[PDB]
Amino acid sequence: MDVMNRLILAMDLMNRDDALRVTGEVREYIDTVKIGYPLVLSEGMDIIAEFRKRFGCRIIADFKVADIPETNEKICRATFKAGADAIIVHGFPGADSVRACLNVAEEMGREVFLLTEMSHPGAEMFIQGAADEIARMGVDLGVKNYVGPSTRPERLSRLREIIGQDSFLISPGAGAQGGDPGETLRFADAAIVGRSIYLADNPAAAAAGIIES
Amino acid sequence: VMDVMNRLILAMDLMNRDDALRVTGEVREYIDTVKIGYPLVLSEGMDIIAEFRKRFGCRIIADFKVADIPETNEKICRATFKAGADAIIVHGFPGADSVRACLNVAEEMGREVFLLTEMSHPGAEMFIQGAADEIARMGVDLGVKNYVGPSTRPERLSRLREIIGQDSFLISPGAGAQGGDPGETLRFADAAIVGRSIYLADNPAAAAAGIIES
Ligand SMILES: O=c1cc(O)n([C@@H]2O[C@H](COP(=O)(O)O)[C@@H](O)[C@H]2O)c(=O)[nH]1
Ligand SMILES: O=c1cc(O)n([C@@H]2O[C@H](COP(=O)(O)O)[C@@H](O)[C@H]2O)c(=O)[nH]1
Repeated sequence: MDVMNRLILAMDLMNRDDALRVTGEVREYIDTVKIGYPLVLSEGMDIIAEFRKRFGCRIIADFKVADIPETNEKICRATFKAGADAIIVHGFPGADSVRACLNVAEEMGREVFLLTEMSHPGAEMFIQGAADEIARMGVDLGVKNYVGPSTRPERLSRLREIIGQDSFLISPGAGAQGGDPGETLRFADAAIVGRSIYLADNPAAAAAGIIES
Repeated sequence: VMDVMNRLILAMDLMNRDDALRVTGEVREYIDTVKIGYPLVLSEGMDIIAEFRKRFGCRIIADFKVADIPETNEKICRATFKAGADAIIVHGFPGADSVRACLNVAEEMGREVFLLTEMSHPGAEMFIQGAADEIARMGVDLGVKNYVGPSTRPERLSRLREIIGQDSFLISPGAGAQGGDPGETLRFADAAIVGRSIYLADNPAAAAAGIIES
């Protein structure tokens, strides 16, 4: 995959007008946008095709898919039908749940990103202890795209070693959650940034500043 | 605690409105509580929740397996309750702060959180099962009153019940298609969730009727 400026916008605004306007403003700086459930559940899945058509951007659907295989398949199918280029899936529910997603991505010519460890404090309770094994499970299944935490650079480093130099790694937690984009890009191929941009008085200037740093 | 007709909850995972509405209507004499997940909601829109409530007067549990950071979890729950969901299902594996974020919105809006503690599919054994008892205890310690556990593992279901106590409400999927037995499940769970065994049946009402008979 090819990503402008190693910066991915997390568009978690919950009304269409704001989300489109803000994404528009930073569109000279980004060609890849992560859209999650806050926006999709508020405005409908049709919002994905709207972003793609208005901006010509790649869309990663951050749905943290975490169900049984059968339901995971349905979720991925509906999501790819709506135009998503990729979908983010949790690894914690195990290999069968991940493979169900890989199957649909294969069928429809799209991509799965495997989420291995999360960035928030609660992640240390159960996810962190499982993270290396989750990443290894992904590698062994031919997963090529991964998500790991900006907030824990040493953890981000280990993930990189596990997945190797040929895998693609994106990383949220930069900005609002305390992660540094520069430090994050020592290990990750792109940094995901949400509030620091979309809550900014001038999102273009916020994006501009991140890129300069 | 809430009240559920026939200890049977319909998992409505059909992905078009027409079919989902028709099938639900036909088993409606047997059920006042319907679980709606992302297969239907992403295909037909969140407005489908209020549609079920108005057409059938049923309770709706939004099975969204919420599994994000606290800030995002809060937004997901807000959007979901705004759309009329009576309850939302949340994963416990992302930890306590992510669960509490959901509990906060549920408190605010006067709705309910169900905590998913162990899952029913084979892959659940890789990571979730090892953590399931602690996830359940985490829920209890936070005042969670509503839980989801697996029909496919009665002995695991039995352990969950011990942890959460006799006053907690426990619902359980994996009955039917995944191999769980509704009868055995209700030794420990207050209600059994059933999807395909009903909605994929030639005669949905007959299928539901048969399950209730057993
Ligand atoms: O480990 C995780 C995985 C996520 O996808 N996310 C997500 O990435 C985004 C981060 O946004 P923000 O920059 O405002 O902190 C959100 O949309 C969020 O749900 C997270 O913050 N940490
Ligand atoms: O541990 C889990 C948790 C779930 O909510 N579910 C869900 O409950 C349902 C089961 O449907 P079915 O009876 O067709 O197997 C689905 O909607 C599914 O996503 C599961 O089967 N096992």
